[PDB]
Amino acid sequence: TTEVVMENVTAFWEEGGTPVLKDINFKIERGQLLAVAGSTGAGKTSLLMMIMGELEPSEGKIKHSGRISFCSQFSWIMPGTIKENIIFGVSYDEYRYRSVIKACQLEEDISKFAEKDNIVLGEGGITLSGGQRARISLARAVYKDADLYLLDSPFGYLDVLTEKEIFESCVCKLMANKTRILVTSKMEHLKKADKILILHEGSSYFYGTFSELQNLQP
Ligand SMILES: Cc1cn([C@H]2C[C@H](O)[C@@H](COP(=O)(O)OP(=O)(O)OP(=O)(O)O)O2)c(=O)[nH]c1=O
Ligand SMILES: [Mg+2]
Repeated sequence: TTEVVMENVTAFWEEGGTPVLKDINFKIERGQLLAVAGSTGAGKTSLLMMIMGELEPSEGKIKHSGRISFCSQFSWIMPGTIKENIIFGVSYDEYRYRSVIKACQLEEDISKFAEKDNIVLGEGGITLSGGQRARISLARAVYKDADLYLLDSPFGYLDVLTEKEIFESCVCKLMANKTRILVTSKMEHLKKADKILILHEGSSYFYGTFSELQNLQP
């Protein structure tokens, strides 16, 4: 019933360096949303890396099981069509694909190309905007079938309202039944999350709910 657990986790990127994560604690039940916030260098991406097994803890316990889909904070494209970039070697299903591109507002973009979903990216032709590349990268991660979705600041280059709309249509509605960790700073995302973890220089600045944090004000 619990999907991801960290208990008293401390970790280092360099032996004898300073810890990148210090005494971190959280729990996510199946289907819940954890928001992970904090300033640059706080350890948010490192926390995701530990879940993906690229960073081993020096102290503490970690629990998680199953396939992971990871959306990097650095959007990327490979040579191929926009459809191929989103499916990215996963089996194709029209309904699933269309649901994702609609939730990511990409249907609007794609409808304007004569080649539609067969427009070729990453081969010197179309030069995508930063917001387009971010929404394609998010769609790629969301299309993949996984037990756990790790979305590392996926709303790069998007204006406030577009970010809000895609957070609601993709992360909250399309992915409503999925276990999600979303690295984000935005107030509405923290308010909608089941739990919030705010990191500061590796430490747990706050862990709880948005309501609990409100109760602390005053
Ligand atoms: C991800 C990563 C971080 N680090 C170091 C860099 C930092 O000193 C520290 C924490 O880095 P990050 O985990 O990358 O911090 P962040 O993701 O919260 O920052 P941002 O909002 O800008 O994305 O770990 C490594 O040494 N190797 C790595 O692969
Ligand atoms: Mg990061």
